[PDB]
Amino acid sequence: HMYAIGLTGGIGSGKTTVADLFAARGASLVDTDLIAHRITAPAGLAMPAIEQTFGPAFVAADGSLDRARMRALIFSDEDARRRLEAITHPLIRAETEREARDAQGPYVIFVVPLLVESRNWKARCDRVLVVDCPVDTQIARVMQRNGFTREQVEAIIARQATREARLAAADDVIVNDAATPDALAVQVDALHQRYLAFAAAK
Amino acid sequence: HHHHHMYAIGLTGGIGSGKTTVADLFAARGASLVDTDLIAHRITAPAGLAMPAIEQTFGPAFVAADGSLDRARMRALIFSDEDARRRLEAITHPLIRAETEREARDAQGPYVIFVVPLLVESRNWKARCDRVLVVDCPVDTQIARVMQRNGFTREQVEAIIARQATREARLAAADDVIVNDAATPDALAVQVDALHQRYLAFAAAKH
Ligand SMILES: Nc1ncnc2c1ncn2[C@@H]1O[C@H](COP(=O)(O)OP(=O)(O)O)[C@@H](O)[C@H]1O
Ligand SMILES: Nc1ncnc2c1ncn2[C@@H]1O[C@H](COP(=O)(O)OP(=O)(O)O)[C@@H](O)[C@H]1O
Repeated sequence: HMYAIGLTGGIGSGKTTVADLFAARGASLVDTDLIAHRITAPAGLAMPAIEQTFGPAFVAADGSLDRARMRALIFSDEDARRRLEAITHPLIRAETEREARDAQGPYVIFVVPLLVESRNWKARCDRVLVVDCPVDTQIARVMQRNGFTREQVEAIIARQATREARLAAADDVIVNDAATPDALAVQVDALHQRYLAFAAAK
Repeated sequence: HHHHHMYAIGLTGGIGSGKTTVADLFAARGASLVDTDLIAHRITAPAGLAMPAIEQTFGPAFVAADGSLDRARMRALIFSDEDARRRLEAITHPLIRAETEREARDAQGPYVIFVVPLLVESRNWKARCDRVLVVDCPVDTQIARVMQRNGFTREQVEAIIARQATREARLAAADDVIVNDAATPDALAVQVDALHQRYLAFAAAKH
């Protein structure tokens, strides 16, 4: 068993920021969001199924997913959300095992936005690391980064687990609410070490 | 590595109905076959993509000495414990779904046939296919064939048949049907020739 850490956290909480720090220290990163984008890019592994299931309406002229039109439809119709996720999730799952098999570091970190929401991911990981922060900080950061409105972010936040549920399912926690990310490194240093020890013991 | 608007046929049918037999005929005519059972075997063979998860979730008890799945011990346990069924299938099904897409992407033929035993029993497969082809036959013929070709008793086959969709349900979900109930498979080719042609047209009209 390659030692596996699930890194999760709500939208805008800091998963990417924390993940990078662990990568700089030699952890092997498998970002399920990068995979989700590539499998729906031009020539992506998920596109045949998506065209078939949704129609050429949702395939843009470059072959990729029309992320806009879809962005709307799965918000509008949560029968459609489940229909898309039923295509993408198994593929993401699969690409994850495949990247994990090839990973060269002493342990792996799977960056998984909807980790605790899913039964399968908790079982797949040796530990869960939650990057936590207040909901209003999530909102401000995601408005700033992606240009959305409150309502748009609030809508994603509502489709995700509460802070309390996330914190309850954690083995490890990094509260990322400082004005600045410079102090995160101290926390990541210590977790890295503990992770090396965990892995070595298994 | 590519091909826009790949045409896909789901080939299904109950145990012993003739999926393999019909599939082979289509392959001989240049259809690209993706057998989801071969994939299920491969991902649980030695070095298979599913084995880490299976050892982790179930223990080395169910990993045979060559690294593969102890298909026997498991065969029992998922029948014995339908909490275990769901736990194994949750590992294997997504990986099967994924390998299917990957084999379909690389397929060289004018259309692809997915051989999927439990096709209509699943919402996702119907939507994934342009058409469903059911290979149909009477239950007693399924039973005789599976007794002959795997050695089982009536009871054993009847037990699998009970876990699968009824004929009526399968026929209701079909676009195409081949009734495979003759003493012999020689006459199937005539039906496959015609379907092959109709499939070339369907695929062409999608391009
Ligand atoms: N501690 C922090 N102080 C200020 N900005 C931060 C901090 N942590 C993250 N950010 C920024 O806010 C956003 C948080 O997003 P990110 O790290 O991508 O989180 P996630 O990947 O969970 O959505 C990014 O634009 C990032 O640069
Ligand atoms: N029309 C037929 N006449 C005689 N034997 C048949 C006929 N169709 C299939 N068989 C045999 O009966 C069994 C049916 O199996 P197969 O085509 O593998 O169905 P499936 O793949 O659905 O089990 C096989 O042993 C096959 O050789």
